[PDB]
Amino acid sequence: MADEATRRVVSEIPVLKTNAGPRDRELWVQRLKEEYQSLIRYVENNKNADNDWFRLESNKEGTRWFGKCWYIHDLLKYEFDIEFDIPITYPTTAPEIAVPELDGKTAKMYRGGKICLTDHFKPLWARNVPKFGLAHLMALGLGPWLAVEIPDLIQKGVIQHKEKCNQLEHHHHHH
Repeated sequence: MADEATRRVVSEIPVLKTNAGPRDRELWVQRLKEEYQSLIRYVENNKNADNDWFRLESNKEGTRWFGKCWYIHDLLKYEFDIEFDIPITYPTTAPEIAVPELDGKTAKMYRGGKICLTDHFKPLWARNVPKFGLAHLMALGLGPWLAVEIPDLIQKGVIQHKEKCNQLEHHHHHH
């Protein structure tokens, strides 16, 4: 019905046709470049809209991804440092993204380090398998979740980002 804009953007993130795990390094290296291009495409696409998202990189084997993502809201930017690895279950099944920034700063946490994905994401993932990729996982999972739980973190005052400049330039206040 609605949420068409979201699907538009996701459609601009091509599906991976190799779709392999870290076991077959040959196909893995193929999916790796497919996935990287998908990441770059999304970031570029975002930068064109003047709303930059994230930078995420991996090690030489691509077995562990680490980086940081920043979210613009109102007039403020909220960057979070994140890390996770790529189990053999991936990309057939989604892994757990570790966000040590949010963990502890909210009572609604799955487990120490593990984020709380929506119940609707689980069947959504299974229905589309395979043809997935980190770019898809991040946008379809982390992206919407930020608009769900981050308000709690912000309002509760545990995020040290109540202002960006404070009196120097201007308050986060566009009118």
